[PDB]
Amino acid sequence: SHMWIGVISLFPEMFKAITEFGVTGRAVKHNLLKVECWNPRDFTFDKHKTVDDRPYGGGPGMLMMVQPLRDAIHTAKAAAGEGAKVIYLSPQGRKLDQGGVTELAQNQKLILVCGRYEGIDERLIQTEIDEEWSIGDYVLTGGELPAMTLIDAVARFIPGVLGKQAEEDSFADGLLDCPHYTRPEVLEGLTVPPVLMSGHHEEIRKWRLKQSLQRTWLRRPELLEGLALTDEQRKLLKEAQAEHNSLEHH
Amino acid sequence: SHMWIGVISLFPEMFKAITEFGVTGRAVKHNLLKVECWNPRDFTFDKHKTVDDRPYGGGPGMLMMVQPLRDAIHTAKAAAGEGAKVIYLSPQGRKLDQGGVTELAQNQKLILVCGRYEGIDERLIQTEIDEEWSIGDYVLTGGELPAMTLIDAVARFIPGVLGKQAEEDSFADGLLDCPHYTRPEVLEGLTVPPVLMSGHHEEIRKWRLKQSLQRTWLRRPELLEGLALTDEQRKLLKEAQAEHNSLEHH
Ligand SMILES: Nc1ncnc2c1ncn2[C@@H]1O[C@H](CSCC[C@H](N)C(=O)O)[C@@H](O)[C@H]1O
Ligand SMILES: Nc1ncnc2c1ncn2[C@@H]1O[C@H](CSCC[C@H](N)C(=O)O)[C@@H](O)[C@H]1O
Repeated sequence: SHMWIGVISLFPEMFKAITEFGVTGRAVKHNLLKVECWNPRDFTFDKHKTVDDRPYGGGPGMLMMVQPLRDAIHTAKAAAGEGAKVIYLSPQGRKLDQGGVTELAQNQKLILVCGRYEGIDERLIQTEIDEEWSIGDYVLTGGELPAMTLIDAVARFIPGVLGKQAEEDSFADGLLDCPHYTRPEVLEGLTVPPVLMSGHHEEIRKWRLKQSLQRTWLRRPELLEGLALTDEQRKLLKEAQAEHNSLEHH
Repeated sequence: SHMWIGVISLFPEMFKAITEFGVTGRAVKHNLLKVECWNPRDFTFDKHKTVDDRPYGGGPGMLMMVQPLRDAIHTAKAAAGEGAKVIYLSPQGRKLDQGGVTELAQNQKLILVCGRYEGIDERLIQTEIDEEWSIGDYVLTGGELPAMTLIDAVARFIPGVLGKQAEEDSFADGLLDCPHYTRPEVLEGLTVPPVLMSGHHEEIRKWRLKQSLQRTWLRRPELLEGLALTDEQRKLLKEAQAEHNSLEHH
């Protein structure tokens, strides 16, 4: 085992999406990744298990009820033992990116608090949360999907998780990935770049790095401006741009 | 019914995460949102239902097998009838944001192609995809979570989906949301801003807009620079900054 993740959520079963399918399901099944959930609903005392409450100053929407949510978080922290980083999923937190992913991957223990409705009391955040994280500048119905997004992302780093089907993928080296092809040789009248059929290992390597650089330049120029390229990368980028400026475009 | 979403995925059951829980589950259960899936595996012809293949030029990783994936996509398009926008979930696509969400919400029909492994043949993308979308600058194990992220986001716009527990949330007006409080009056020694207890509707309104502006200014200044504030917003932003510059900080 390498990573334990505690989760606070009103919809615990949603997490089977990552715990029972694909490489993440595999990682969980083989104890490389542990995911335990605590539902605030189970900590309610009223006959109707109320997990929401009215915000002071009213307004539209409801907030998660404090007591049930706080008790679930404390219970989760009790099981986590010491060293767990408590994270609140929020569109107002640090926007996630590969760098943030690798940073989060360093933790051995995590606790992810998933909100619902309008969110949670701001005092809870100040007193129970270590960091706030967002998966992007958009709003979802709850923290569950974002929490799973975070888990899936950091799971790719746990040793033994990925197989023969990672270090070449987008943002890995700060660059987008190159295009890839497979059978058939001709698809809808389109062929595979001859070099990928030539079997020239070194040439194929350069073609891929060149494409990785060109695509980053064309789609995410700001990324290039941020990276410090090696001599070879600066040479392949020059060639990729030169090749592009040599052809007609749409 | 208002939106039909066709999905191509090797793990169809993952989608129960959104189709059977919360407001999205509710929206599906009540036919406001329709989600149909097609698994490429069901289109395989070999004894072992192979859905992956070796990339030309080799390298690490596998690609989704073309024929099974292409047949699933065509079948999905056949059911979609005409007018469906075909989307490929990819970390190299247009980065998602609220604006993009509202744009995507205009479509009545969507088809979301979820990749696995290293991805899919670049020719398939050129011949079957209308647009590529990313949920953020990080890499996940598959397109399923990103696809669900997209669905959940656009579902918030379908009429009848959200209830009394949306227009006040972050990015709605381009600004982050304000803090919110609920019972108890005192939490861990922390009290609720008196104004939220005063019951002064107009004052509470300004407090919320001011906080929304201050938080955006402090956390996402670039967003402010992009927005065109109204007179009242420019006045409340001035006050929020002035109030902040009047206190000690950590
Ligand atoms: N972009 C995203 N990243 C992480 N969590 C998100 C998210 N979008 C929504 N959430 C989660 O889903 C919940 C319901 S959305 C309510 C959001 C809140 N009023 C705001 O504007 O800050 C939030 O409490 C949060 O836990
Ligand atoms: N940020 C994200 N947004 C949308 N889809 C993503 C994603 N991260 C991963 N994927 C999805 O999961 C799949 C496995 S990840 C393989 C990614 C590919 N080599 C690249 O670098 O472009 C991708 O095919 C895609 O469908």
